[PDB]
Amino acid sequence: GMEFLMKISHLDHLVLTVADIPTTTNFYEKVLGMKAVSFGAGRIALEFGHQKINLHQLGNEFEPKAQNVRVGSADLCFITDTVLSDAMKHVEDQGVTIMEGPVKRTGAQGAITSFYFRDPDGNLIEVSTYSN
Amino acid sequence: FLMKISHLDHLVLTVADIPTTTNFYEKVLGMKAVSFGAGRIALEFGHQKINLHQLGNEFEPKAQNVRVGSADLCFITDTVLSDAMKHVEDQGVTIMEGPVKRTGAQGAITSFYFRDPDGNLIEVSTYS
Ligand SMILES: [Ca+2]
Ligand SMILES: [Ca+2]
Repeated sequence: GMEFLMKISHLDHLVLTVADIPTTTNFYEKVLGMKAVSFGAGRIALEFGHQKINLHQLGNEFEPKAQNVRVGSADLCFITDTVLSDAMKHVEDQGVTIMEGPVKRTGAQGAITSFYFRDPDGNLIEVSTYSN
Repeated sequence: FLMKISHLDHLVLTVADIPTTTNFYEKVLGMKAVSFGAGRIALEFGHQKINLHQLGNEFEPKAQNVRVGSADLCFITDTVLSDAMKHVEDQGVTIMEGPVKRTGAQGAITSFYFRDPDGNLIEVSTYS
């Protein structure tokens, strides 16, 4: 053909490299209500909606991988359909410190309201809604 | 109360050079670079985006250990994979392997792999 238009639909998954898989899995299940799943040859992922995060253990990663794997190097913003104030209470109840929020920020689709906190490796997590 | 996440809205990539990165994702992955906020830059696709930070620039808050080349991303395309692979190859980007059978969030996928300018690993895939 001629003039093919390259187009991406969405991000299906990403790989986080973490200090300790069991710590990370427990954290995301309890704090973000994600589902830990086992797939392939004893691999672990966390499901949210219809996408997922694959976990690699630092020092035991699979190839190929990021050129420079690094714990605590991710900065992710997730949309929740729950009432944000209830989500924030839920996160705090799990013994997590809210760094900042609720505050107006920018999302892919326009204005969002967000709050922020750290995961066990120091990854920055932003939980957000498009709801007023 | 039942905590639950719908989807990922965006993530921040820390890169050596924003202009190099922009040119790559626009040409190779057909993304649109847009400005927002106070001189911030993002790459748009579907209903998501990737925010760019240049290593060394002051920003807060951010990842505890920002690192260029530390991301490992799988994108779905609705194009025929062989067309997408020809496109990428034609932009002068080395294909590492593909097409190969892999696992996506919602079942089996077919993929190919390459790296971006900083070494981030990029998997482009289809469910078809
Ligand atoms: Ca953000
Ligand atoms: Ca993958």
